[PDB]
Amino acid sequence: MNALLSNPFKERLRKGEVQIGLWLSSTTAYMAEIAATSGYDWLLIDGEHAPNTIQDLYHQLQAVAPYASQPVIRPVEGSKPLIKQVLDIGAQTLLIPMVDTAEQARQVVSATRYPPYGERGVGASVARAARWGRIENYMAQVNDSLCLLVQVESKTALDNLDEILDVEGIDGVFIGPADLSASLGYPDNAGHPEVQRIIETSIRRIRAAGKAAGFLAVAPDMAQQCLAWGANFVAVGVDTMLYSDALDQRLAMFKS
Amino acid sequence: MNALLSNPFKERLRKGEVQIGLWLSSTTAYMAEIAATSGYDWLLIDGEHAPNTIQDLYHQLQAVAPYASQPVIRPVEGSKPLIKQVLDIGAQTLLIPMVDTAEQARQVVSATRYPPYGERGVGASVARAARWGRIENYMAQVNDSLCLLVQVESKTALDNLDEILDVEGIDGVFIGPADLSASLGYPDNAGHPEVQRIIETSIRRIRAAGKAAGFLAVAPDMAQQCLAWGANFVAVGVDTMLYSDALDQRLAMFKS
Amino acid sequence: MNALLSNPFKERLRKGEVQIGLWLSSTTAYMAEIAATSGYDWLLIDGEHAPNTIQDLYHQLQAVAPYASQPVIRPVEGSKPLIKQVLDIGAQTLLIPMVDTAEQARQVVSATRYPPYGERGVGASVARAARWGRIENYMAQVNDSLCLLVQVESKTALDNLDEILDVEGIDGVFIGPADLSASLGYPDNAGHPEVQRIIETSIRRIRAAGKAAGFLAVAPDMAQQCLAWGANFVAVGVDTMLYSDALDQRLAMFKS
Amino acid sequence: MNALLSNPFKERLRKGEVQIGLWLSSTTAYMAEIAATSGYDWLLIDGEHAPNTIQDLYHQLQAVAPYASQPVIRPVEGSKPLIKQVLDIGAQTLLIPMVDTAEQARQVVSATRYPPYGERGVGASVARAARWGRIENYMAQVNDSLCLLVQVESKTALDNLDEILDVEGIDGVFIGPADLSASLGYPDNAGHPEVQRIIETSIRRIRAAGKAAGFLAVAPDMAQQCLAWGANFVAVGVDTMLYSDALDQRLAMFKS
Amino acid sequence: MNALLSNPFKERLRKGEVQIGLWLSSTTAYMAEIAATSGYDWLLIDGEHAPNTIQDLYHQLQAVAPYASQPVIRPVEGSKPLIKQVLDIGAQTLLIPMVDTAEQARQVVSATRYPPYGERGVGASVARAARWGRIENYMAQVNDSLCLLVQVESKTALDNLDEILDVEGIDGVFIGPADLSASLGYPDNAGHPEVQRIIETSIRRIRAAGKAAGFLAVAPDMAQQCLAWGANFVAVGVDTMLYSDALDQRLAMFKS
Amino acid sequence: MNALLSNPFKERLRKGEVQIGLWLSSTTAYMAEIAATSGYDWLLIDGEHAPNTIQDLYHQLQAVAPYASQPVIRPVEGSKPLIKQVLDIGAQTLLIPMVDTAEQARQVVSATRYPPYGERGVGASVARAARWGRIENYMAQVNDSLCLLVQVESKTALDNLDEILDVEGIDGVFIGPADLSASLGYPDNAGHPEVQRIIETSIRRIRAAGKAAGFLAVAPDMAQQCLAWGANFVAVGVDTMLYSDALDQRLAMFKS
Ligand SMILES: [Mg+2]
Ligand SMILES: [Mg+2]
Ligand SMILES: [Mg+2]
Ligand SMILES: [Mg+2]
Ligand SMILES: [Mg+2]
Ligand SMILES: [Mg+2]
Repeated sequence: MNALLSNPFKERLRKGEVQIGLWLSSTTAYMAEIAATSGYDWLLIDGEHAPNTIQDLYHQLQAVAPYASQPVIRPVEGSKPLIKQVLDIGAQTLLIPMVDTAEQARQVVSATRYPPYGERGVGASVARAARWGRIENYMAQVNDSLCLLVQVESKTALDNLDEILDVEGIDGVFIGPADLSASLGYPDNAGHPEVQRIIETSIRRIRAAGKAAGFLAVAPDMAQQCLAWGANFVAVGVDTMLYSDALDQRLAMFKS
Repeated sequence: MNALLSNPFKERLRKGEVQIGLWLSSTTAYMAEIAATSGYDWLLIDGEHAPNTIQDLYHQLQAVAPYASQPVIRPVEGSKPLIKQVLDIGAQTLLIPMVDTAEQARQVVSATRYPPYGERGVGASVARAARWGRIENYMAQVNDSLCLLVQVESKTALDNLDEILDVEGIDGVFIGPADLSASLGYPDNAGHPEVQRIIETSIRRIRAAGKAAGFLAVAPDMAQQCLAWGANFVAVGVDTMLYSDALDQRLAMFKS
Repeated sequence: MNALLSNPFKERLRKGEVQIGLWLSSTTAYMAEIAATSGYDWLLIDGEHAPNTIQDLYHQLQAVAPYASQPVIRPVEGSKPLIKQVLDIGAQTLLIPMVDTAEQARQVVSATRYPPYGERGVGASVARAARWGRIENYMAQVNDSLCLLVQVESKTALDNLDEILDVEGIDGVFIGPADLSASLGYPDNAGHPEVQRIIETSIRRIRAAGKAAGFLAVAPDMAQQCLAWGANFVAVGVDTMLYSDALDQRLAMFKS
Repeated sequence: MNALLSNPFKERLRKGEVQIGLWLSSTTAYMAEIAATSGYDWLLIDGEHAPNTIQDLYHQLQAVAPYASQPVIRPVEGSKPLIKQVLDIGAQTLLIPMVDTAEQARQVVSATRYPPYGERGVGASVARAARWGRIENYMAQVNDSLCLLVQVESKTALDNLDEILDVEGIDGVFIGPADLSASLGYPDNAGHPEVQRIIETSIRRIRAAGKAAGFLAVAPDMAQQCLAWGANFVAVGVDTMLYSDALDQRLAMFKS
Repeated sequence: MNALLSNPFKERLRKGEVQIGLWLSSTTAYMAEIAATSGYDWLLIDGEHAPNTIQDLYHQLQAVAPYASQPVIRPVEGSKPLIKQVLDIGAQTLLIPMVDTAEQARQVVSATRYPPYGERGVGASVARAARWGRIENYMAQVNDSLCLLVQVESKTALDNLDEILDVEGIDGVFIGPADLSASLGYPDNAGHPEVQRIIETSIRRIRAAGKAAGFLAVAPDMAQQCLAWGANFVAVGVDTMLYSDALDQRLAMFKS
Repeated sequence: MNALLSNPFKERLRKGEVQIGLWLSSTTAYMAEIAATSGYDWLLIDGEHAPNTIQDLYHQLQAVAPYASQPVIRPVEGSKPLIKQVLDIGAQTLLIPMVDTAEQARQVVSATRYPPYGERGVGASVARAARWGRIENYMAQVNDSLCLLVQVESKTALDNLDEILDVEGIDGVFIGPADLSASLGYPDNAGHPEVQRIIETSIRRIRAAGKAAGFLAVAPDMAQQCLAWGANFVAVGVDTMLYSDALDQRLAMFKS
């Protein structure tokens, strides 16, 4: 097998390319493989808001591996040890929740990088990340193939957006509209013109800074709008929601 | 908790009532609970064509238990020991594949009944089926609450349909259109007029014999047609197919 | 299904009713279901002193769901991300260990509330807590249906007991005799007059603040005593201890 | 490690010693370890009436391995492949259900022995049975350390008892009184006034033919009786029953 | 994704290429993936002599899927329902143990084929075999991409070897030295001149019929010999044996 | 069962005996048992750089329990709650990563001791640590049987080595050469020509302060050297590395 790491999601992001994603929220490797057969550009394995253990995450990576869709892992939080776990299992693209400050953003980057630059503990070289040694010179190759995406989803984070965007090692900034809406004084209502204005300017600011801009839009109209605004890693649904809706729609054909 | 067993699916079947179902093919308790929130009348936990162990089946029963949707279990085959396993875990409604003869149908019934009448081994009385003893006089109550559905899905089985329909202990006969189509000399094409004619007469014969008639129709048009013909336990989709289709439909909105 | 949240444990607690409970310590969904058939008022699913993963917790919730006994979840610690995980899986009643200050208690409340009331990140809409959107207006209903119980189980905690009892959003204070005893310099001797004294006074003070008073007593004598002292959410047993004792007692009939 | 096979259960059986046992019915490795700390002489890991997979059986063997209590495995049925599976995982004592004829008993014996004497499939050096080759000359050692117990628990099996007792390789004959009573036309109450005699005579006949005699008696009164009669491998409880009873008993102190 | 079935193992086999393989005996997806990074031509996932459930088999397939090594699945026995399960999860190459007669061999082929060609029940359309409908015209493509290997590993099997080699649908015949040796009256002594002789003649006869000839040799000397004799699907190791030996060899450097 | 705690690893450490170890990196109970049959002195169950959940850790302890090899658990980090979890499951020897200061070392020691001396949460009588109460006076016995090893593997930790060595309750100090080399500015090649001296001096300093000295050396040449220097708990391989190498070596015989 190949001795070079590659991260196709990162490669595409660097080329400015638009990547269409789906949230995977069931924790199950069975459904992750099924979802991978759809051909989304990326799949967000949600270790934050679905009850995934580190083993569930591992199994979902193994499930999607031979398919074209690229996995992105969101851990429970961007702490040193939880980041350590997901990087060692060979998650090359991370989405980190609740990044509110440039200092938090620098600490997240430090957690992903080995000494000199960061604080990542050594051990991937004999784990899935270096494919048990088949990846030669893993410590030398790794930074170029790691892709780091941070969520800006509070009023504090928007206030700090420029500082965060200037942090070395951050590849993209993701806006989660429902948390942001809540924090801005409009809980349960991202549809308010103030919120929409903030979302649009924030996306444009992220792209203007040369970084990738991300979004989750479960309403296709909102997804089209964020794409128009320049978001270029956009998740367009949550698998469990698509599932439940499909189930309801089929059943409705037979019930009065 | 209650000392009486009840099988609402059987109660409704006895009353002639139409019951709308969905196949569950992921093996996962996580998705089974999600599907149960839809409100289908029944959910077919497929131990035949999805890789369910006896524990997967157990977990899916525990998942759906507090919801209104009634579970129906299909084992890998209707052998004595596999039937034994699923009855002891408290699956009160079974769908048995590949029942081709009245003798096979009698043997299936014998597998579900304790001595005098049948060959079921004792032990449920301390298992999930009798809720570890909370169900009093389980051996006396049980037959009235067990619901047995058999699949007629070959040319041999159709030839034997009258004999099968006269077998004591059989509550319903299910027609699987794709196996039947194959066996009738039309593989991959249930849409042939010969096959449709056989399906319609078979449904009408089953109802004319006072038994419930079942069908799986993944095309809603076919489901409506089988309902019109008198099928009264009709599965109208496979959850994994509904899932994949929903995923494809969402993605298509963003890809040219 | 039902679109409304309810919390029977919390309604009873608010009425000042005595609720008799049991610790579940095996991690197993299989034993959780068996225990639920006893009809204890509540079952404490122990994620602190038994090796439960978030998945084990989930499966135990699924197991007890159809039965009348109400689940309570104790996480390994009361941190923001661990509280997030248990809320999202739909645990409506939490027992939080080692709450030592009014500040820690406020932080715990904040971890359970969405903006503006706290720090809880959204995502329960696409998870078990909101039954995948079947619970309508979850964000609006949720605070009413969440029951928070905090453990006062150190010397520091006792010093701050009045300050803790004044924290809005705390429904009950639970005295942990094993940790408290040790904290006081009487490890493994909770029966000491000095400890029994402090337990009694602590219980009366909790109730005097209009909050529920909780306790675990593995000795029935002690359980009746703490009930006489005013404790109204009282766990009276640990299931693994009851198992071991029952097995020993049966064996001893044939070894003597 | 130790290169010798030993079977303390079989050695004590051969000495005619009385061995006191407990059914393990939860399928869980967690409860199997807890139960092993009681020091029963044997623990019956029930793969017939509890929903154990071969993996669950493996994990319960691993759990109990360091304790004094000797494991006995009952598979779902005594087929060649299912006996092959449980022998390969290092189950050295088997309890086989539904052995109704001498021809069946011979076929079970052959399934436990390698060719050319029997039909056990050869591959134990790549499994736990030979501790991955740490047991030297496993194929030489294995017959002497394997203990075969069959269940005679039907009318037909009773009619065939003498003949079954003449089959070489059977170490013990187990009578299940609830199965036999059902088979004799007494569904539940277990051993009725009518079949006590039929049971006693059998126990005495079994011991008379130089074989061990087995029984499960969940009533201590009945267990004393069967021992008085000559039964020397007697299971005296079912762990899930002992659990439920103990939970009920502790709770009744507070609903009193 | 790709809508076409292919079987690289089968294409190579048809070309008469030598394919070097490894037994996987741990049941673990974790070790299966590690093994796949070695680049053996094939990996034998052993459901006969290791305690694999259908789920363990599934997870091992998912693990090795992205790597070049091609999986082969051996079920616990070659029965119709066990073959059904492994085909449906998408195992394209099967190794069937203990095929003793031309009749058994025909039955195995029939178990792998849909009507009119055999008895296989439909349902792979909604399973991993057809990648949930992403493989278009599965029913039409499938026979071409299925590779059947049968074990000739008893005296009965040898007597019927020519009849077995004449069965249409068999791609390869595998000689099992452990079972064959025992069947011949030389258990645990496959090295006996009489056995080595019969292995050699058997290999030449297999190849003479235009079928592939298979073998497992845990001794490299024997492996080279069987290759020299004409065997072209040759497993050369059992992964758990290689693990144990490697661990012993490292330890021995510090114990001597 | 035996009511006394013992820690053979700690007893031998105290005697200054040399103990030879192996890293267990696969997370699987199946491989842990196989590895235990080699008779290494100790086996490091790696919960920091392999994706172990607390349940995986539990199952590997259960697997190795009856063998002579002594288990050592490394948790993801040495936080209070994670040390609480692993102590409660009966891990009596801990290896704690990233111990950089004396204050950290004191905080780790306190996390291992009950109040009022430390801050370990009290609940071991409802867990495996006290074998569910079969270990009498566990709280009395526990300090003497717990063995605490800390990792000093960074520039800061090195600067602080004397002070760390002065902390009471630390039984051994482990040096990880790849982490330290990275921290000192040598990413990979592990221990470079430049840091051998820094390593040797540390090993001698550790033993000089009356503590045990630890090392992982995957190169046998380096392992002999560190032993020559005074290291007395030395891991000499990583099981997944030994596996991969052995697989490669066997395969190379046929790609030759
Ligand atoms: Mg968010
Ligand atoms: Mg069918
Ligand atoms: Mg406590
Ligand atoms: Mg029986
Ligand atoms: Mg063989
Ligand atoms: Mg390190």
